[PDB]
Amino acid sequence: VYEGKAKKMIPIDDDKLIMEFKDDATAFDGTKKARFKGKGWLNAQLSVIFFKLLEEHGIKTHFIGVAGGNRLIVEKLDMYPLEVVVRNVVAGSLKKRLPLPEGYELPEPIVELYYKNDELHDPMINYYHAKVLGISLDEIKKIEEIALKVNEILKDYLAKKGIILVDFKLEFGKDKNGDIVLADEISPDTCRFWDAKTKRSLDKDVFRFDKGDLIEAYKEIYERITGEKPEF
Amino acid sequence: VYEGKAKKMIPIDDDKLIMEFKDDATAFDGTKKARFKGKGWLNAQLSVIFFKLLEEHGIKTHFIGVAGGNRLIVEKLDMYPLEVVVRNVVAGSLKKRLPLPEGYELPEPIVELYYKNDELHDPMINYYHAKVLGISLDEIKKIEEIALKVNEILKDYLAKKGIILVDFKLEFGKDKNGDIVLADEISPDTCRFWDAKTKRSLDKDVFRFDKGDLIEAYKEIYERITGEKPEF
Ligand SMILES: Nc1ncnc2c1ncn2[C@@H]1O[C@H](COP(=O)(O)OP(=O)(O)O)[C@@H](O)[C@H]1O
Ligand SMILES: Nc1ncnc2c1ncn2[C@@H]1O[C@H](COP(=O)(O)OP(=O)(O)O)[C@@H](O)[C@H]1O
Ligand SMILES: [Mg+2]
Ligand SMILES: [Mg+2]
Repeated sequence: VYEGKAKKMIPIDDDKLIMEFKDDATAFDGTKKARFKGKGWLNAQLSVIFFKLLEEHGIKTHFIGVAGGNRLIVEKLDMYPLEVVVRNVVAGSLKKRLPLPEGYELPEPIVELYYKNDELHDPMINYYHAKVLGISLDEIKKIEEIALKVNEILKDYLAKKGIILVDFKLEFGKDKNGDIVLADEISPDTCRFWDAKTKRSLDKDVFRFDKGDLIEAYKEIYERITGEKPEF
Repeated sequence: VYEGKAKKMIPIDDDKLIMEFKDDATAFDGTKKARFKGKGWLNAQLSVIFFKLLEEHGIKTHFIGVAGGNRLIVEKLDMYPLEVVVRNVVAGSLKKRLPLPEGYELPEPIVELYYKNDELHDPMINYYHAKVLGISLDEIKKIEEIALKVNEILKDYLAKKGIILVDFKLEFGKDKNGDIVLADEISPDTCRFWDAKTKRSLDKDVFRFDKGDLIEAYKEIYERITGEKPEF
């Protein structure tokens, strides 16, 4: 059993594991910490909806099934040590890299690669760093191609629900066939979602910058997407 | 007349300018400052030697000629807002991006792109940031191809002189034909040079980290390269 900041990973056999979503939330390299009753449930359910949508569009994900509420069954993968960030609208750390205001609409998507490494606080890397880390150029290109395809599908789907997909973080791993498979989660923890009309955050930024009620914000996302009220 | 931290750029006509190398040295985003009599002369002379070597190998540079001691005549270019860093051996900021020790020999060269921007303290960017900045993918690829070719020529030439080319920073601009031209300088200010036998720094790191006599170090480079003693 691996216990992370947001989730628990419980081995089943050699082929699969249980991904359990906790109520814990962290920010700022994990220096800001809180708990939000029902957060795990919402993130689990939204991950499921997103993975299923993406699977219908021919994206290979680790999603296998549900294991009752806060737990997903997922394929075990040899993980790439990357966080792959896709950005449509300027926000967060991008403001420190390009002299563009928050809300600036990008002419095309930006993909950023981050090296998952706590010693180094997850630095941004490029393709040459990735190669030194054992990730070939073809693997990187395949990964960015998938991320960009995921972007189009999620942003289209969300725009039709009055939600702007500002940016989001993905993780990937390799399966036993050597195929690149989308992993981890897709939730208001790992994406920026803005209301189309008011431009307000319906995501982890509410917690990051004390913008109000996180659970309310995560509920509103769930309701706008499912059309139903959360049961917890 | 543009006065920078290390050099002066003096317009001649519309086609060319004077690049004058000053004795000033800065480090740590320009927060550490000193002057070293003769530094401008050494950097000017070594730039000339490097530009001429590179021109012989068919690298297009801005070098036109000499204008007496500390001044080079150079082609005026529409500069890319980039610093292009090529790395052969782990040193400097690379230690904070990859968990590798100083002196680690890289399996192949790393190219890093930095956005020249004082507001943002020159952040690292990738190809997607560059595109948003108006630099096309083909331009970036051409730039990295040149940097990597420059790397091979300088490292070979220096190894035959008992000097390890650890890493170095280049800058580029476009000429009136739309060609990508190597610009700025190539000196112990803009490269890491290590003695092959002892691994000691013969470059700006001497000043950066108070490792001894900078002018001596820059002189030793000049002598190992030219085979003559500096005249100043
Ligand atoms: N299909 C998968 N196979 C193996 N590991 C995975 C898979 N999906 C996600 N992971 C990893 O499981 C962990 C999930 O826990 P989490 O709390 O989100 O991360 P962290 O512990 O880094 O904060 C992460 O290390 C993530 O990279
Ligand atoms: N051929 C060229 N044409 C136009 N500008 C150049 C050329 N070569 C170098 N430059 C620019 O001239 C300036 C040289 O001064 P320097 O002191 O080294 O830079 P800075 O002022 O940024 O510290 C830099 O801004 C550099 O980008
Ligand atoms: Mg995580
Ligand atoms: Mg400069």
